[PDB]
Amino acid sequence: SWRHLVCYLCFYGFMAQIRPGESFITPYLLGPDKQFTREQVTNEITPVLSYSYLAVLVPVFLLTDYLRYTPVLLLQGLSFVSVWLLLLLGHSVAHMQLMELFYSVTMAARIAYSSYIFSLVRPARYQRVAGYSRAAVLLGVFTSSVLGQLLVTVGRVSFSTLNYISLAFLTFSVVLALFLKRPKSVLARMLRELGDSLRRPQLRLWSLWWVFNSAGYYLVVYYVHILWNEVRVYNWAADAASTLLGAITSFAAGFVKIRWARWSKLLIAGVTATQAGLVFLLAHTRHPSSIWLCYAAFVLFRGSYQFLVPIATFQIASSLSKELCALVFGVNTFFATIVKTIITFIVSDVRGLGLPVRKQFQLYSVYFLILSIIYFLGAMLDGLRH
Ligand SMILES: CN(Cc1cnc2nc(N)nc(N)c2n1)c1ccc(C(=O)N[C@@H](CCC(=O)O)C(=O)O)cc1
Repeated sequence: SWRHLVCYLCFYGFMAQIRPGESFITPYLLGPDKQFTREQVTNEITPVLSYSYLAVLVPVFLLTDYLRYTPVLLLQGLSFVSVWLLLLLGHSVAHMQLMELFYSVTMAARIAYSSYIFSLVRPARYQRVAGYSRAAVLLGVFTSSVLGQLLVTVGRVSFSTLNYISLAFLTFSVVLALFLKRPKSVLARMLRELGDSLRRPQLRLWSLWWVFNSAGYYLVVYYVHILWNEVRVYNWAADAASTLLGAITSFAAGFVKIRWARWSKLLIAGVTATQAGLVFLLAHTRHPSSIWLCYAAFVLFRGSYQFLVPIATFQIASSLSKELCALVFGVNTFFATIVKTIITFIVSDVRGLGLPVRKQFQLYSVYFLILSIIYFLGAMLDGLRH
């Protein structure tokens, strides 16, 4: 385990996210292999995934820490394999509903890897291993996107062949996850430990940052895709560049050392203000010069969030007394997706404050603005008390 414990963990994190046929699921559904109407792929496939992400997250984060994270990784891998198998068969609508349910299972179990890395190493190099793991995962996502687009656009393969390749890669990822090691009123004690951990000043700040900034980033990304498709070839290039910059920034965050608990609220406020500025710049671009300045901006935005994705996790592991690193990650992810759903309902739904995409992004930038003057006014409040 001297050389094949963190290196192997990063390698598995890289290989588990290689699904070259991931981003091409919708065209495959709408393609000639499966005769699906535009209306169904969007009204019977996306809502089920959206709801099941909320539904299946709770059991996953409740049981991942007791299961010691190897069974949850195996479940995520087998669920990815079942997703692609169901994609290959795809007999009817219910098959694809089950596929989306399993995909939501995978997205819910994504937290098990981020807890496994911390439960696998001594509580001294949490930050370095967090940076390594996030760099590996984001590099895997970037490689998956680039491989899919290279095979489809500059290569010559069908969607079925791409899905076969993705299924083979997912089988290999399951094989890799098999060899991973397993670290060596229960609910009442669980919640008591969660509350006592939340009483700490370092877990609480980064948990709030997760719940809010992660929700903001997810909203911004999920609607940046739609905004770019609204106002084609370079879209995947921008996505891959953003993911690669995210991997680089996660590596840098793993390798950065600053005196935390003092320059931590200030760092969060600065990063959130930078992200707010980037989103404001992204929204305020209607001139023809909207293929260089905005794309890159979004890239930076993604990287910015990733620059705080391995630190926050690390700052949750360094401030946890029990083996509840998975519980806090799961609760934070669940609350972040709850906040994202609430924001979507309040800004995107017609019944609520229904606004178009432009004003939607004007709201998201302002949402980050309220999220960058709260942490700004949190680094001087505690400074005053000193
Ligand atoms: C939503 N989606 C891909 C996706 C695309 N089209 C689809 N189309 C259909 N019909 N169904 C789907 N389930 C579907 N899924 C996703 C979701 C999350 C990440 C993801 O992994 N996101 C993190 C990366 C970190 C990680 O790997 O967990 C991020 O920074 O955005 C990638 C693609």
